[PDB]
Amino acid sequence: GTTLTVDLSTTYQRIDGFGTSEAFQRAVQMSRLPEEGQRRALDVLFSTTNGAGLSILRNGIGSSPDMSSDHMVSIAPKSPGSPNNPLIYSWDGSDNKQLWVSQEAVHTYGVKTIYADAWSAPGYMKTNGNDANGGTLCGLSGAQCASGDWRQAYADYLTKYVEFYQESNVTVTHLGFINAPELTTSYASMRFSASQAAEFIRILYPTIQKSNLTYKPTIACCDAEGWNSQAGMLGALSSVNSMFGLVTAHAYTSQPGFSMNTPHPVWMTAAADLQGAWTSAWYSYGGAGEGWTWANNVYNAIVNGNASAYLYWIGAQTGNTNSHMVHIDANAGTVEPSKRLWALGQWSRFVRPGARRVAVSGASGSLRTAAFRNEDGSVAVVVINSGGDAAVNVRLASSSSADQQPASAKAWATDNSRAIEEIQASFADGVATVNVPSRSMTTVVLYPAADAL
Ligand SMILES: *[C@@H]1O[C@H](CO)[C@@H](O[C@@H]2O[C@H](CO)[C@@H](O[C@@H]3O[C@H](CO[C@H]4O[C@H](CO[C@H]5O[C@H](CO)[C@@H](O)[C@H](O)[C@@H]5O[C@H]5O[C@H](CO)[C@@H](O)[C@H](O)[C@@H]5O)[C@@H](O)[C@H](O[C@H]5O[C@H](CO)[C@@H](O)[C@H](O)[C@@H]5O)[C@@H]4O)[C@@H](O)[C@H](O[C@H]4O[C@H](CO)[C@@H](O)[C@H](O)[C@@H]4O[C@H]4O[C@H](CO)[C@@H](O)[C@H](O)[C@@H]4O)[C@@H]3O)[C@H](O)[C@H]2NC(C)=O)[C@H](O)[C@H]1NC(C)=O
Ligand SMILES: O[C@@H]1[C@@H](O)[C@H](O[C@@H]2CO[C@@H](O[C@@H]3CO[C@@H](O[C@@H]4CO[C@@H](O[C@@H]5CO[C@@H](O)[C@H](O)[C@H]5O)[C@H](O)[C@H]4O)[C@H](O)[C@H]3O)[C@H](O)[C@H]2O)OC[C@H]1O
Ligand SMILES: O[C@@H]1[C@@H](O)[C@H](O[C@@H]2CO[C@@H](O[C@@H]3CO[C@@H](O[C@@H]4CO[C@@H](O)[C@H](O)[C@H]4O)[C@H](O)[C@H]3O)[C@H](O)[C@H]2O)OC[C@H]1O
Repeated sequence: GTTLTVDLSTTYQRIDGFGTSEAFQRAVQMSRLPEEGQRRALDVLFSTTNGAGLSILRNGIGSSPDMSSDHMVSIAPKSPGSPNNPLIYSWDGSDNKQLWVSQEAVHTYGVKTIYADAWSAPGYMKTNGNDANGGTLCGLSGAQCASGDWRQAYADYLTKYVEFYQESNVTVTHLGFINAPELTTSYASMRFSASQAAEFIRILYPTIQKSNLTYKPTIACCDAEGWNSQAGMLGALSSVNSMFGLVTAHAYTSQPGFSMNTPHPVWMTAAADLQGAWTSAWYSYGGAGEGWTWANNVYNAIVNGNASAYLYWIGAQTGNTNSHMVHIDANAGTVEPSKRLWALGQWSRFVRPGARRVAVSGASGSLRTAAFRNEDGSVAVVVINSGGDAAVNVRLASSSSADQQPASAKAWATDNSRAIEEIQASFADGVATVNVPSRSMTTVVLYPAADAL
């Protein structure tokens, strides 16, 4: 058959993981399900045995004065009048039901990475006095406000949000202070130039470092709406590379098809078929909503975009578009995962946080392949097959040390009839032999002996 040979001596980027968000009250929609539906939604998103095993949760740091519409209410919704006055914290113990999703992800399912990102400062900290319709943080260069300089106040505010999570037994590991800073919208939005982002990082970094936080989160920037627009910000950010540790961008205004010039890991923190009519299918024709298409979008972001993480926009939500991976029927209390959920899971279940991408060779024309060395020494080989059933052999390069060689192997596939379903991995003297199904994403995992006799 086709032999795929993994070269552990040729390494690329680290994989931090895969995930999604329940921002803008999508967590509230989950919380309104019956207890059984709540558990099924959480299981399909986070279960490492029977769901997508998503390893990252991205939360919104609420900017709004109330929970009107789908707004995320701020921890400090009321202005103290002046930035000289202590901020007025009005904690609701909920954070728009994201705290509950976070507590389940961490304490029930073992998630260790929690990315909190503000779309806006509270309106009283901004040039336009509103968390929506753009505007800029008061006190930045070119944004001097009558009300005063709110830059330190915003840093104190973000630090306090992380502290409220910490006191609710969730560690925020990564912290963002803008989203789509090039875009004014009718919802939470805030305009920063790349130079303004650098200016604010110089204020936020020492604020975090001097804080009483148990774990100092890594600062991220800037959740631009595409690879091209985020890459355009890196020049101005380069003066503060010592003060942040994560580059973030979405896949809307351009695709993650090149490696950004930055020393930091790069995360693709939001993508979706936002406009597309709901489909649950894995493959119909390669349309924008199909699970097959999304398995390939992840492949492209990692292999071509040099991404260390991949987050779909929303996990579970109501509504009839492909903005989300898991459909909620609010009336019926039902939860239906799309094959986009299983696409991301077919990655996330087997490519665990800290995995190192490694070279794999031997792919025929209908196969696209990638390989990952997990921290535990298990080697996950991704095979995306556009053709018919394909007989594949999976092995390490002969130069591998004998104790890196597998003692066992398993395989799982997702396709039109399978959701991360185990398939036969016949194992002979270090070689896994697998029938990769037609139009599937198959992951073959080679397991060393480790401490087992
Ligand atoms: C695809 O994406 C990849 C990223 O996902 C990308 O990889 C990046 O490649 C660049 C280019 O090669 C690498 O840049 C080098 O980095 C070396 C330092 O690396 C170590 O430190 C990094 C930063 O660590 C901070 O951040 C971490 C996470 O936030 C924390 O865990 C740390 O605690 C630390 O935080 C602290 O510091 C912060 C300030 O930085 C601060 O805010 C914070 O509060 C805190 O105080 C780590 O990320 C990095 O980790 C990697 O490697 C380790 C070890 O293997 C792995 O375990 C990790 O998993 C991870 O992969 C390291 O710990 C620099 O030393 C190096 O500079 C030297 O070489 C250049 C030329 O290339 C010289 O110009 C320069 O002068 C330096 O010279 C010195 O050393 C050389 C040795 O060759 C020597 O010859 C010379 O004489 C001199 O003494 C360079 O900058 C970058 O690290 C990669 N990032 C990552 C994440 O791996 C890749 O390029 C992309 N691919 C493509 C094709 O684009
Ligand atoms: O309920 C609310 C949620 O809906 C909400 O979600 C936000 C919805 O809007 C999202 O932003 C959209 C992202 O997609 C963009 O369309 C892109 C635009 O760029 C095009 O590419 C260009 C093509 O032409 C070239 O010359 C040019 O260089 C390219 O850039 C691309 O083809 C389109 O797909 C929309 O314009 C955005 O509106 C946003 O990310 C979501 O967060 O959140 C709030 C909640 O209340
Ligand atoms: O030998 C046993 C193995 O077979 C078993 O493998 C696991 C079996 O469960 C797998 O997780 C599945 C994933 O699919 C879920 O159901 C889907 C829900 O969405 C629908 O669209 C779709 O049609 C359904 O199939 C299911 O709830 C969940 O359990 C898991 O990935 C396999 O590893 O492990 C135990 C062995 O003893």
